[PDB]
Amino acid sequence: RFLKVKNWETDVVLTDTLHLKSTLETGCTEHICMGSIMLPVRTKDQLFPLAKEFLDQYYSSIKRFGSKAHMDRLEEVNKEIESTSTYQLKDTELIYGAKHAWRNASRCVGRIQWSKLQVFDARDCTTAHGMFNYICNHVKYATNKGNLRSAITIFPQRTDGKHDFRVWNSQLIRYAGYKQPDGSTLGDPANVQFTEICIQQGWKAPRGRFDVLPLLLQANGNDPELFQIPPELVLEVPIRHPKFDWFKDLGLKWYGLPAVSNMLLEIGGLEFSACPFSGWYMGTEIGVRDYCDNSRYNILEEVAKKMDLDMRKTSSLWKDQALVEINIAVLYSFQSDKVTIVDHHSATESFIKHMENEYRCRGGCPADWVWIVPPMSGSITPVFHQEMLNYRLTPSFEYQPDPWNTHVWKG
Amino acid sequence: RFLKVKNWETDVVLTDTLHLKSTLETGCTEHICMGSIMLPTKDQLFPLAKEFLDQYYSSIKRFGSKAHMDRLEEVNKEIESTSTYQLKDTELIYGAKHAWRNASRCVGRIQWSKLQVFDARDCTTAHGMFNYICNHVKYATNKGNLRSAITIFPQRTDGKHDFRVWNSQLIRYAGYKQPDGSTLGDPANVQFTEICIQQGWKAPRGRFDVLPLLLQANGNDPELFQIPPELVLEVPIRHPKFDWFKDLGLKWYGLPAVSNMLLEIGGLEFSACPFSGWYMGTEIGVRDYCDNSRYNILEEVAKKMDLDMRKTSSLWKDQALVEINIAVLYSFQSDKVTIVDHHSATESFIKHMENEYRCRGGCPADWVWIVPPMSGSITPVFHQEMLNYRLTPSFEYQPDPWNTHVW
Ligand code: HEM
Ligand code: HEM
Ligand SMILES: CN(C)Cc1cccc(NCc2ccc3ccc(N)nc3c2)c1
Ligand SMILES: CN(C)Cc1cccc(NCc2ccc3ccc(N)nc3c2)c1
Ligand SMILES: C[C@H](O)[C@H](O)[C@H]1CNc2nc(N)[nH]c(=O)c2N1
Ligand SMILES: C[C@H](O)[C@H](O)[C@H]1CNc2nc(N)[nH]c(=O)c2N1
Ligand SMILES: [Zn+2]
Repeated sequence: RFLKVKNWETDVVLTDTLHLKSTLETGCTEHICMGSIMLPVRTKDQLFPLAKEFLDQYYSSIKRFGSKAHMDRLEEVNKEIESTSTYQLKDTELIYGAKHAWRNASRCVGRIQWSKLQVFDARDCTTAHGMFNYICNHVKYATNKGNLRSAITIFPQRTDGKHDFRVWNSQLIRYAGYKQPDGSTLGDPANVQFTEICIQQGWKAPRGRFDVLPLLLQANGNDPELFQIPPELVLEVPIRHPKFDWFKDLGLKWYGLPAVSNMLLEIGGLEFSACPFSGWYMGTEIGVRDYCDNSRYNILEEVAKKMDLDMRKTSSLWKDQALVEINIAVLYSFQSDKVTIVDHHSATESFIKHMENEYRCRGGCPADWVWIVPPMSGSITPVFHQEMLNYRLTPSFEYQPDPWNTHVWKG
Repeated sequence: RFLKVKNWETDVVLTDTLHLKSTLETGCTEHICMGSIMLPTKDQLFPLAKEFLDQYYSSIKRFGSKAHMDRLEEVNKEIESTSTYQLKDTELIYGAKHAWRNASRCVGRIQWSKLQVFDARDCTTAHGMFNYICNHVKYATNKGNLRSAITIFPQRTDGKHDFRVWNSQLIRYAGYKQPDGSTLGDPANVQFTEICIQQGWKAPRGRFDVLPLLLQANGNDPELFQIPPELVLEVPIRHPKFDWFKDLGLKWYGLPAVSNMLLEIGGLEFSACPFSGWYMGTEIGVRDYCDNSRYNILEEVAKKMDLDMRKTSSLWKDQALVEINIAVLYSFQSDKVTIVDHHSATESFIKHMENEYRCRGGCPADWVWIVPPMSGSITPVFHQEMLNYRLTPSFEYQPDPWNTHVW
């Protein structure tokens, strides 16, 4: 079978055969589309076909499908599964798996870079302190004095589901949020629940607007432990605007390294519940979402005031106007400090090229339009006009519930 | 089977049961989502009629009534006999309003019940169609105080006697390909601006030439008619800050009047049912003015603002895009022509959603279309989960007549 996508701006038509390799479910049906829904202990039974599917893909990619090496590896895995109930990935397979999970992330606009991921194998790790050490090295390596490098650190896979490694932070580096008795919020409103947990766990909060949160690290199903990332490892950028001199006086800054740490990496049926990864920011992530979401720092107002815009009628588009200047400031500050960042025009343009390349070399590129289109200026980017097919391929990054909701406390 | 949708800005969760009524297909499957794809006999007829009359008679609290049963009987009789049937005026109006109510891509549906329905089912000729269309335009325009309306021409019979409005909208600007290589006027209508000429139109080969109407009655050859200029409300576009803005020479029409869709009620097909409401500002300023395959003036505007157009990261396109949209809204508001900004419309839509979930058990919605083409995430709809499904009565897309016309 074939499915075709059309770019309504260029009339370029592409043919998807890759979606046929998709097994997992979308959430949609013939009668309903769940395309804008944010989110729509495994037995030996269902594990070998998953391992086999993976090993087939792996051996095809290295042009050794049906080889004796391919076949021996299948046999090896089979025996280990029926003997030990799970199996270990070779280093090669781990690296391949991690890159492909990223290549397969249909909501990621940054995928042109997928083949350049530095994989850090942390499967020999056994304690939270050990986790802290690995994560520190990840941060130093990824940061690279502002010349950011994509990386992922992979902690031991799940076994019985009772010995999970988890990073409790949603991102390695994030600012604290504090609910005040008067109802207002100090710092990042997105991080209030997590900040509270940390504080309870014994964290001494400075209680400022930009306190970098401690790491809360869980090894082998044990109670999580608190660690402070050395501040010299946390690259930060003071936000200023190139024409507006008052902008620096808003007192804003942001961290340089986006490092998502709460996702689950699935490879050949194995589950890596702790797999923090990092790339670099698209400016809108900070400038639109982090600063201007009503449920975040929400500084549109104060910015708009200082711009002396007509804030009386929404049809003045003061909100839109302040949004742009804020995003200008984010990009300006980062470039000025030589910290890797990409604007949404550059990123989307790159993604279209990646996407076309993927259709040709791979037979498709799964892509989630709802997430791929930038949160501002949508139609003036080329992805807006691009039809996309969304489907699930493995290896993959999956959501998992927050650990504080599932964890059995030891004390 | 009972679905919930969460708003992530407010944590408001709504429960959808309305989707269980859904009858048509979405394009998606369990293995693939097609959410961003733009377009993915006697026997057939009676259940379709029945389903409609059921929901109609329920809507007036007369489900399970003599009238209901009798109407069902009567329609059933008429089908067995005539191989089709005719809607009562009441059912026609209800059907039209509900097609709009069910338009999952329409952000403006809070106004769905206030639609003025014009029954043009007695029409027999293009001249007649022209008359009905002029009346629609004048009524809807209302000297700038726009009123929503739909005009419904005779239903399909056997696909041979089709009533069609060949324009995509009643009022659109011409587009001609130059030898220069570029395009004068509107690039989207170049093919149509051609067909008008090819069927006899005299283009003023200007830029903002209001296109003539191309009207097709009873399956016959389509005819050209010029809408009286005094019926075409236009708005000159100026900026409330940049006085150089006027010299760009931009204007736009006040009346968005979509004329190429198919209206389906109770199994019956209305191939000609032009309808109109009023613009959201971004339709003109973001899409019409700044789309690359359209008027594409971003560059020119940025120049006049002397923005650093050297690197993308200066966000010059973004800055210009805003100013343009500020001007659009400004011009329309100044000239007292109805228009809505994307903030007001999306906020209205969230409230309409809440109303629909309350009084109806849900509201089919296409996030890809509902989220405005600029400043998406600072509008409430961006953070709103939506469920997309097809309900009937509905507006459907249909093939362009020229690819089909048995001349
Ligand atoms: C290197 C530069 C990168 C850029 C510019 C980038 C950009 C983005 C953006 C803007 C999003 C949307 C998230 C949001 O707006 O909330 C996203 C999602 C995502 N990215 Fe990338 N990314 C990069 C690297 C990576 C890497 C290295 C990985 C993994 C190894 C990755 C995996 C993912 C995944 C799994 C999602 C989906 C997350 C979700 O479903 O919530 N990305 N990316
Ligand atoms: C009264 C004020 C109205 C507003 C502000 C409004 C707004 C919109 C917008 C912005 C779109 C997206 C289209 C695009 O971006 O190109 C849309 C789609 C749509 N609207 Fe509304 N609209 C209004 C009235 C109406 C009326 C009166 C009808 C029918 C009686 C209608 C039926 C539809 C349909 C069927 C679509 C989807 C068409 C498609 O799938 O391409 N709208 N509307
Ligand atoms: C919710 N968790 C998946 C963690 C989390 C917290 C806050 C924001 C996001 N965004 C998803 C996401 C995932 C990977 C990314 C990689 C690079 C980048 N610049 N942004 C990225 C964004 C993700
Ligand atoms: C090509 N067909 C889908 C019809 C067509 C032609 C031109 C534009 C559009 N946009 C869809 C559409 C439909 C109804 C609308 C009603 C009011 C409004 N402001 N925009 C509206 C926009 C639709
Ligand atoms: C490819 C994509 O489906 C296409 O550009 C859609 C996206 N969203 C849209 N949204 C609206 N309101 N109008 C449109 O024409 C489109 N076009
Ligand atoms: C309801 C909706 O699915 C939700 O707000 C999504 C929309 N698209 C998004 N797109 C990106 N890149 N990031 C997001 O957080 C979201 N949120
Ligand atoms: Zn879908």
